[PDB]
Amino acid sequence: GTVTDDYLANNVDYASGFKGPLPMPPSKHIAIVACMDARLDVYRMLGIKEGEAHVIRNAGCVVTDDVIRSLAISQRLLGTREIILLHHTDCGMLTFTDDDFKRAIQDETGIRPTWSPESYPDAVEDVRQSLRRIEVNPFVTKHTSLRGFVFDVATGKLNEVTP
Amino acid sequence: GTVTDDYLANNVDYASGFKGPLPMPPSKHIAIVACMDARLDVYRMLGIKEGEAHVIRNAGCVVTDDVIRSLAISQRLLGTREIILLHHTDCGMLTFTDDDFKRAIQDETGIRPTWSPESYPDAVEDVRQSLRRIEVNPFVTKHTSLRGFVFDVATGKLNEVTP
Ligand SMILES: [Cl-]
Ligand SMILES: [Zn+2]
Repeated sequence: GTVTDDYLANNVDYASGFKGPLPMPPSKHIAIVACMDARLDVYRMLGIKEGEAHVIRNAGCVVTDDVIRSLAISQRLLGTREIILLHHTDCGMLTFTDDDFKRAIQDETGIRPTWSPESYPDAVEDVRQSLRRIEVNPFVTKHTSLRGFVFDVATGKLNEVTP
Repeated sequence: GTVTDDYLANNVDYASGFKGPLPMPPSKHIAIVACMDARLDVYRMLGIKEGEAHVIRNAGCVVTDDVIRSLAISQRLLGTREIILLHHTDCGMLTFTDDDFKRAIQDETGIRPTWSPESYPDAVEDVRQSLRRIEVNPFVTKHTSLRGFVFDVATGKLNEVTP
């Protein structure tokens, strides 16, 4: 069997004790943007319960156009008004560079991706940068709170970053 | 205070129980592509433990270039070889079409987004189209298992989708 079979079996247990359905709009009107990193259980990290929060995740917790899209939909159609950005210490994007990453891919495949791999060398700096990307975007404006943090993978603590 | 404030207070208790750091690569070598939807606790849904899985989430669980980027990074740099794709019953991605959404935005802001909103009419059929995007993408080739599921917000059950 595979891990997917394993996780599917776990879903049976989850299903048996499931309470639902809940309304679609986030009850706590908040959106989290975070990293796909395996060590971030975003829900337990923030004490989130089902139905409270949108959670968006990608490699590097990068504010791409997909995140902008997802946030726009979140705010305009589902009434979220707060945004938490999560980066973290020891994160994957610190270990590599775009130019090297695309070069390796072109070696194997013969082509370079059209998209940017969006690596960055410093978590704290990039939270600031990430905050600036949301601030300057004309479609994500319905928030009354926008704050960014670095999750410490060694201690579990969230440390705020000043824009 | 704000919801963000309450969530930070939750993190204090989280960090109290925290055990780390864990190694960066996912210990189960699997990536989950899921939805930001507030009713999906992806970790609990699949019995996921910290350090085991990459979890990617956006609006509508769409395989955008950002998801391909994140999968490519996940596979090439951090060794994942299984992919689980999730959609969900009762999509808010049904309630709107792209063109309508974009028009509303342009009416409000004067500006039309460059990005596709990526709405779809049917979750099940779009799981099939999602699976197809990954399979024919040249940058996400390393997986040995690629499977898609619709998550029922009323029962908590995953229903696999076949191509
Ligand atoms: Cl999550
Ligand atoms: Zn990371």
